[PDB]
Amino acid sequence: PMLYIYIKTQNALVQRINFNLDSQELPQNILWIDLLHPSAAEIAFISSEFNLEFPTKEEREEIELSAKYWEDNATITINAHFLVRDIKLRTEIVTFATAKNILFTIRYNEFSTFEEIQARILASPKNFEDGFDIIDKMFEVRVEKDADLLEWIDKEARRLRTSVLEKKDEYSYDEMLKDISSLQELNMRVRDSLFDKRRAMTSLLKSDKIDKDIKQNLTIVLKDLNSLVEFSVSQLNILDNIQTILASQINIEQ
Repeated sequence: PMLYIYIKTQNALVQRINFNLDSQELPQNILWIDLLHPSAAEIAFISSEFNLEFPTKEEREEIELSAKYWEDNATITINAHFLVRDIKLRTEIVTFATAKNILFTIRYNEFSTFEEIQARILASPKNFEDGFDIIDKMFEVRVEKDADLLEWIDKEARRLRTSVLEKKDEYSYDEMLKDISSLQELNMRVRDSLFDKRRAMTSLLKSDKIDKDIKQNLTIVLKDLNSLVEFSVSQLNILDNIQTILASQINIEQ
């Protein structure tokens, strides 16, 4: 159970505070509060200090579990999608919320993509005025890491493409089909992760809690996201076709 508080320093920089709920005193100029493995103490903390509760049934509004974005007059909540090792990956969800101009992240595991987000925010030359500015940069970094994974798939697919089409430097046919199947799965997961971020960013653009400058950045990220979805679809077709070509080769050789 760890609680990290990111503040805007007197330097006009960002500083991270590993905060002890039990004994220590709240800092001022809070930008972002990160809860890792929250216990009831940490959940009580954000509710008591920031009026952040997460009921799935309530009187004031219909809470839809078939959505991943919720906004009321005071707060925004996003159940954000990440990929972690299960190369085999699985879905990992991090809860994002905004309250009193502060960004909240509630997470249940530590993972490499989130560590990159932390490092990026802490090192960025950008001047962060509040938590909404943080979430803006976080979407940018998340799309980059998806791009990196698509690029890694591309390297493997090019190797397989050459090997299969030119019948050059082939290994165990079953192994090559297993690898292709692994790459297909990865490609599918990233695209679906990209679609999640598209829906989240599009909803955020519709919020009057988000200033124009952030919406401008989200629009730029949305353009890049669309490029990556296009790239992922092309890549998927290539893998499916290589599978078929390999399957044909296997069959002819029997």
